[PDB]
Amino acid sequence: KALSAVILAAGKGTRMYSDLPKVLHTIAGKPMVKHVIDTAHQLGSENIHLIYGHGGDLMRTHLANEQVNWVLQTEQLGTAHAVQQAAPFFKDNENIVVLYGDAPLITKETLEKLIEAKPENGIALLTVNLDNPTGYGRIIRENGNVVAIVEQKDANAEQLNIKEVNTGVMVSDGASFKKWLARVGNNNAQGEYYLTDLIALANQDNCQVVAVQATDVMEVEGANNRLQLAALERYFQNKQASKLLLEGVMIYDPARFDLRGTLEHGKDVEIDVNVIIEGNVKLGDRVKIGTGCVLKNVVIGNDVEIKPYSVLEDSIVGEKAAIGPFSRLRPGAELAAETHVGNFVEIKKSTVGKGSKVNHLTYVGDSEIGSNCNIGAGVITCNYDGANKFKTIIGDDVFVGSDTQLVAPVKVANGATIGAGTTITRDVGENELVITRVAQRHIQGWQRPI
Amino acid sequence: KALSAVILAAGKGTRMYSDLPKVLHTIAGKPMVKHVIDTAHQLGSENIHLIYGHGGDLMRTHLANEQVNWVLQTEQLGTAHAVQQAAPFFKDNENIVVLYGDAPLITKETLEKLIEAKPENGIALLTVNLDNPTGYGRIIRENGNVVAIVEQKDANAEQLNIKEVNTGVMVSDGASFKKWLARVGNNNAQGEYYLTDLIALANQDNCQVVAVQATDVMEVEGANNRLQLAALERYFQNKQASKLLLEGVMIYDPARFDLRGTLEHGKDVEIDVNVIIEGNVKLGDRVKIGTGCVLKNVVIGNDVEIKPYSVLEDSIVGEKAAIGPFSRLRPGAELAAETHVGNFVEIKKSTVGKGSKVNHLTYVGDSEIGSNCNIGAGVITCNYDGANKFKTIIGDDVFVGSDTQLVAPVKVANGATIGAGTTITRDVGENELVITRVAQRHIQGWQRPI
Amino acid sequence: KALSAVILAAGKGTRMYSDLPKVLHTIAGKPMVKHVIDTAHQLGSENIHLIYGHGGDLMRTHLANEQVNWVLQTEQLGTAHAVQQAAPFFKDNENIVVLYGDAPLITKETLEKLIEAKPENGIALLTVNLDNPTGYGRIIRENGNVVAIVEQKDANAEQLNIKEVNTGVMVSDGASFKKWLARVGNNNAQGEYYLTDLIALANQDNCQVVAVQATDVMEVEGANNRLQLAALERYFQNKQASKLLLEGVMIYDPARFDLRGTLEHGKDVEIDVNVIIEGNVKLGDRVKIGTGCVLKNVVIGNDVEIKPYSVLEDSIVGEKAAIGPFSRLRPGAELAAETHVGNFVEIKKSTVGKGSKVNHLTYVGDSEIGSNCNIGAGVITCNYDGANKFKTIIGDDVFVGSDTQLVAPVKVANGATIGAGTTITRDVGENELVITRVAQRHIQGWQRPI
Ligand SMILES: O=c1ccn([C@@H]2O[C@H](COP(=O)(O)OP(=O)(O)O)[C@@H](O)[C@H]2O)c(=O)[nH]1
Ligand SMILES: O=c1ccn([C@@H]2O[C@H](COP(=O)(O)OP(=O)(O)O)[C@@H](O)[C@H]2O)c(=O)[nH]1
Ligand SMILES: O=c1ccn([C@@H]2O[C@H](COP(=O)(O)OP(=O)(O)O)[C@@H](O)[C@H]2O)c(=O)[nH]1
Repeated sequence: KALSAVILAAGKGTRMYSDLPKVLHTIAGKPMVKHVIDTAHQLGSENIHLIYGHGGDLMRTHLANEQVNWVLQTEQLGTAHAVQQAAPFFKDNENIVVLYGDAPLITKETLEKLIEAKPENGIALLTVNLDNPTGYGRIIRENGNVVAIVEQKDANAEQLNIKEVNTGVMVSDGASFKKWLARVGNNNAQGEYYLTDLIALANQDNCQVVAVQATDVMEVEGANNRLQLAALERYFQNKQASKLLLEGVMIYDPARFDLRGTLEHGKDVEIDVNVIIEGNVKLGDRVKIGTGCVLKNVVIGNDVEIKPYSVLEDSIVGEKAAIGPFSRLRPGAELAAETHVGNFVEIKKSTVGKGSKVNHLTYVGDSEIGSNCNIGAGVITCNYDGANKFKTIIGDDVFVGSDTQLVAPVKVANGATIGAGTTITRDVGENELVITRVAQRHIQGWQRPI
Repeated sequence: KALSAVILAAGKGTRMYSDLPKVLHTIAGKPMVKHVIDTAHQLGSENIHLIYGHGGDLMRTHLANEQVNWVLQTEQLGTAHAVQQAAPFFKDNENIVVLYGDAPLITKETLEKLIEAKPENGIALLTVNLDNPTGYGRIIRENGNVVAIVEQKDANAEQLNIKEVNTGVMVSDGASFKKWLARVGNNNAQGEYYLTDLIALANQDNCQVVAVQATDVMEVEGANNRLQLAALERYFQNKQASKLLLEGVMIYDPARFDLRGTLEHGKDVEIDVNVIIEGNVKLGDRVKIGTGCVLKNVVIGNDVEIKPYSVLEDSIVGEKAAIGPFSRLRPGAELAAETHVGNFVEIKKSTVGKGSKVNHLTYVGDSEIGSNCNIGAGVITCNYDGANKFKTIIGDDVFVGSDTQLVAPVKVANGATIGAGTTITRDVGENELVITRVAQRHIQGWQRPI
Repeated sequence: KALSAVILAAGKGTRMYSDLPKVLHTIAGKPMVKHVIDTAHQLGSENIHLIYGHGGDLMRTHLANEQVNWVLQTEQLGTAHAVQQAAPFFKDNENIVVLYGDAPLITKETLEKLIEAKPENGIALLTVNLDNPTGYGRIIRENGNVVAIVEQKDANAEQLNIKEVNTGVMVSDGASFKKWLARVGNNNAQGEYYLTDLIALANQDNCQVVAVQATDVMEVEGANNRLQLAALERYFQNKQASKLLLEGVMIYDPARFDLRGTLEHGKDVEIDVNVIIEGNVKLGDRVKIGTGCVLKNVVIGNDVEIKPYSVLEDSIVGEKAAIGPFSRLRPGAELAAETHVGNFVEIKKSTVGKGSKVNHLTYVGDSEIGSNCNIGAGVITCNYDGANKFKTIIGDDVFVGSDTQLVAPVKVANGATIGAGTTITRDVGENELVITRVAQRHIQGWQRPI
């Protein structure tokens, strides 16, 4: 049958000591709640009801494009109250899964098992075994079913030794949820309406609740502060690196690797220590990435080596190119096949054609550079002091001597040669040689201050 | 009552294989013994008696400014002999705490508990529970008190199973110390005067010794070699990162973060992987620090982003500034609000005014730069071949074209404009435009070597 | 007696998802099989028989210089079949040790113990204790000897609780190997000839097999995929760092240190976090290496500091030199004593004499620079657009002003002085001063676009 999710995300997250609400803090570059939304979506959820409250405006700006129903909870009166806000929208004969915006590691696989174990008119409850279950509600199994969740303070001596514990995530049909939610009270020490009580209420109705154990404890772990969040971060990154290693990516140290988005890869890819991969990154076969590199939203072709401490963003690099070390590719950098970019070089919004080299101490911006060019050390494309930023066009087989200033807008045609120390403001024609006539003063017998 | 400390710090530290004495090796940028001195001071110690010996001159030069009594021990005849060197200076009615210069992680909190548990005319002894207590003296409790410390070789079968062990740190009043120290002998396999024997001597006098367990084993851990020291280092750094995360600093990976000094922070600060913080550093609200950055003795204002692989020392950065990546701020760099410093830029002992930008391949040194200036790529402030290093003064709203050499001493007044490839040796007046007249030779039909 | 080894290295390594065969994947920069070959050699092996098959051509190109007998196995019919390929070459009265090319961490020390425990006409079998020995063959000891290796599916209830397990590495004399190998069959579920069966066959012959336990479990660990290989990598690096720390090298974080070759060191060497050491590296006394540095095939003299994010390859640095941060030394960089190389500087195949400084934004290539020179910011050695790359020679006590282009081939004699913004194409004589005569246009009353 159909499925919809409810995600609880209204918390202030006081112990984060932040102006952001609790669930907006990121894991692997994405808000915690966004992980849960994505998981709900790939689970097959028709509707996703987002219970929000604190930091309302920030939730809306940061998650403006998410396909969710925005259910604003004016008061935090408990998890049952929270879910009941969305209940008017539950279809009677759809399954409903309840998830927490601050527990982002929960997997689609675990949740499929939960949904599959839900008996008709009943509940599937996700549990977890802890080594020290102190403070948490114990699962009481009478036969194969859950008959009670006994809280720490109520449990007897032998019930305290039970390791199986309630996570609060559960699945039931929409009609059941509407019926049971209306029956939960707040007669307890905290004065709150607990979703937990649905288990007692189901048992009162002679309905079954089946437990499904989570495989990984970390899956159901929430974050109430930044220390806990950093532990979730490390577990997530290590799991991402492990999956890539098992797919054939050589990661020299998985504890020193960060993926903050998606990585598509060929075979025999090598990624050295302390690399960060952000946004959508695609690497072809036998790409090698040296230590300290940062790649954000790039496509890298087969057989390219990126040497240490290169930073690349929104760029494309063709096959057999060599980049780094200490290279910077800014947005719109498009490097063709067999190009060379070297140390202390910055390339911004420019195309560089096949075989061309830019190997030292150079800024190229808003330029088209053709094939088999040689851009010398210390070359700079610049503009006049004016308004907008104009383009430099360099054809094929051009030599640009070191320390040349190319003053946009300007064109240098095929086969041109420019001498070192030149200032180019006028168009250079095909096979034109431009050299600077320097005037120098030579003084003989000049003794330096020892 | 009053308190003074004794710190044992005379050891050669042979297994460090160093020209330094044992306690001078650093943890988090500070000598091990300096940690212990600081802890003693914040505990409220009136006097700190530093027992030193090996590497005497180095101890004095490296710790010249420490408020301690320098007690030179000519021979290392045991811990009791060491403490007795300082005993002539103990006030009869002050408490005395004994600490070890090579066990730097001991906390003020643990030591306050120790002092508080000391019975009158007695001793409080700090103990620790080990899982494998082999080699260490076992604590024998008769009722609530310690009646013996039984060494490995003397213990019977059941005493070997005792996990509680002697750390050697203790507190007693000064008169007791003077009396008992004079009674310790050296009749043992090692021929040494052990401070350990004070426990037996106290029990002989019908005086109480109360045990206080250390909460963390690592607290009382010493370092006899650099492997052990590296473990202390990692435990200290992880504990520092944990405290910051709990205060609301987002540290992406606490295992890849190093603090070597003090950090003051606002809210919503983000610190990426592999950052090093040294000396005294202050970060305002929502400062973001990219991967690989090194910050030593800097003040960073609200809302600044420091992009990857930036190194900053002895510098100030105003609010909403953007630094990096690959930027270098050397001592005396003062950047106003809303400034921009970019890749492969070095700024040394210079002020840069509000809104000004220095975005590529530039050295600025000994300069004052005003507000809303545009310093082009490849700009260099330099000096004549002479003696001292003179100043470059640039006013407000100045444009300095790329690859311009500013030759100090020189002034460029408000609103001036300098063209690319210029050499500035003479003062530039207000609203003055300076452009270089290049002479170029153009040769048509120059065929390049294919 | 004499010894020879057999190394099994024919596997395809399917779960690596690589075009390389299994044993060519690297640990610490060296193929797994190369580790095992080296260990065999230092064990004293006269012959090393390398059983190879898959990726045959790649094995030959990558290991062309290894002193091994190349034994090509056309079909993988089991470990006994593999070893029997080399058996015609076993000397009757030499010991033979069998090792696996995909288990590279096995030590010479463990293997010496194995060889020493081998009884005459018998076998020494290397075993290991696992906490979960499921799937592995259990060692059955009758008295002091091994009488059977019982596989998972054959073991009874109490045999399943045995933790001691078969590793497959063993030692026997050559005649025994020839005799027993010819008797192993393939009547089992997998239809393979197992080397394991030698233990049964020895017991049939009334020959002794003695077990030798491995001290470290990781020693005998193989890698079937890149996740397992990364774990071997981390264990190896941590063990290398631990050995160096125990020798007196201060490594701030051994979990953030990589050695990929050999390191020779003096005393009081300090290596900060995230350093990579490759090839053969030699560091003198009190060398300090800042964070992020990469050193490949370099010799560093006493008392040099290398500041953060410096990359050095195939270079020599004399004593008291200061390098970095952000410095690049390319192959053939030879820096004398007391030199200074600064940020965003690249030095390639050049000698730089004592006291000379190159501190910013500079490329020096194919040059000889004398002693006490001052190479200014923005200096570049370049060539004409021609064929090969010519040399720049700079004598002693030369001042080269900032942004000077040195156009090879060219010589600058002792004591010369070159002004900023100069283009040098002609030889400069001793004590010659060369300054550029600029022509500038000054326009007063030029108002900038606000
Ligand atoms: O009325 C509520 C109660 C809770 N929550 C959120 O649901 C999650 C778990 O609720 P619980 O009371 O079981 O744990 P706590 O919030 O006390 O840590 C937290 O992120 C809460 O902020 C909510 O959105 N509305
Ligand atoms: O006469 C002494 C004996 C010891 N110590 C120092 O006190 C610490 C602990 O002394 P112990 O004999 O219990 O351990 P060991 O020095 O044998 O490791 C070490 O740093 C010693 O160098 C000292 O300064 N003077
Ligand atoms: O006929 C063979 C059988 C195995 N091996 C290699 O020897 C090692 C261990 O052999 P085993 O069958 O015990 O483990 P598996 O290869 O099944 O992981 C592996 O690297 C194999 O590729 C080999 O070279 N020839």
